[PDB]
Amino acid sequence: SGSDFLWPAPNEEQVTCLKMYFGHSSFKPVQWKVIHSVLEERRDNVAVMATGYGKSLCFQYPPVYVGKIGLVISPLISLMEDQVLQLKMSNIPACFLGSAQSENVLTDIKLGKYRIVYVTPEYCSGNMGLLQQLEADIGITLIAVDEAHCISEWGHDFRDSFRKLGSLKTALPMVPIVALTATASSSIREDIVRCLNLRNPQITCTGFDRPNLYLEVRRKTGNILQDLQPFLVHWEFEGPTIIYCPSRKMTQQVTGELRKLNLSCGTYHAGMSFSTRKDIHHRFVRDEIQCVIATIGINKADIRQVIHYGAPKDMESYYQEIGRAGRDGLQSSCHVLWAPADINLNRHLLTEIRNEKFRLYKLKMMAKMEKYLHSSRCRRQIILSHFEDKQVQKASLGIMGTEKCCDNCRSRLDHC
Ligand SMILES: Cc1ccc(CC(=O)N2CC[C@H](NC(=O)CCn3c(=O)[nH]c4ccccc43)[C@H](C(=O)N[C@H](CC3CCCCC3)C(=O)N(C)C)C2)c(F)c1
Ligand SMILES: [Zn+2]
Repeated sequence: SGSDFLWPAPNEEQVTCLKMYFGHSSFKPVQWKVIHSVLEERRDNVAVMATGYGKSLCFQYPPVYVGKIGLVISPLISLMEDQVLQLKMSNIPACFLGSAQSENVLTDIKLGKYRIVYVTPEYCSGNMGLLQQLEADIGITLIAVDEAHCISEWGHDFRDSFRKLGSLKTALPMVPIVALTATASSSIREDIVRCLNLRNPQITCTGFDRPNLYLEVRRKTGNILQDLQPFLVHWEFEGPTIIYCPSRKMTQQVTGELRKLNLSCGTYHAGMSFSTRKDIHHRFVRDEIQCVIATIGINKADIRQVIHYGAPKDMESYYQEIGRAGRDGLQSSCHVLWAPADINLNRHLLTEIRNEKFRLYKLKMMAKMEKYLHSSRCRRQIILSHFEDKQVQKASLGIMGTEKCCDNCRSRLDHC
């Protein structure tokens, strides 16, 4: 599935380059997001990959595709040497530039015969003029900064050699920087953005299996209150709850039905003003309202229940929307209530799209969402297979296959 579930769609030359130089058949969603932002928007990136794997493609692919140069700053010397070896095994010219390197290799770099150049932060801070000449003559596709959290003095593994990296954006303001890390700390990420002088960067955070989230899919009965009664205990939810609806009309229907039971809840849609949405968010965090019925950023630490009333839009929005739950690490649940006649499964609503690539993309996303909803397989396995590479999937242990994972694992443990 090279360009199946990705928008903008990777063109056929890009898929060819991927298959031929990296041996992969498709881009993972976050990989394509980073690569496309770098290639088309020249935009800085802060990329958190929780498990640590799956970040090599993000900074190796763009300079190979465009045929220019890519700089990789890292302190992990043995890893950089192994990656140089692996790249040269794939007919990708790459080298680990340092102080003890021949001027033959240096002029080869200046002539643009190396696709990827690995350097230490010390050497990088010691030779900014070389980097500027490389940008002027060849053109630097991106500058990757691995272990970027080391630039934060507030973190555990601060390295002084990262400090001077603050000058990069000063000397090459048009060259995008891709700062990669494995920590999800918001303050660490703010420090990375600040010290690297990044300009409105795209921030991605992926690589989780979220063991504290239980997944389940149920069919609608047609009656809103009958559908939502199992989530209630005068009447109230078991905890702070978000209900995602596909439209504002269904949002209002659900809100009125819940308020028939004197439930403390509030609506959250784009048709309201900024102040009203901020007030609803503040009252949700303060627990004055127990439930938010929304059509989509709701940031709250102790969300115990997410309910999609209706089939979600696609796997990406569903991913982002159930990710809001259980941020405190405590047990939470994510239920989808769906029916084949739901709006987000209506292909007739796509017949008017003019861009044929976009029409195919919408059809593919709709079909994949329906196949997830109808599947008897492990929901978490489906999500991780769609979003993460195999190495990230295998790093997940302790949740998949247990009765706290999803409804299908639970049914396969119970009598069949
Ligand atoms: C089994 C399973 C179920 C669900 C998920 C998804 C998931 O757990 N998250 C939680 C972590 C992260 N969200 C956030 O950073 C927002 C804030 N935030 C939150 O709401 N909870 C958080 C917890 C920790 C840190 C920040 C949090 C995930 C997410 O959408 N990233 C996207 C990247 C993008 C998503 C589409 C495909 C391409 C790439 C992102 O970075 N954007 C800026 C959009 C979703 C999963 F990973 C595994
Ligand atoms: Zn499962």
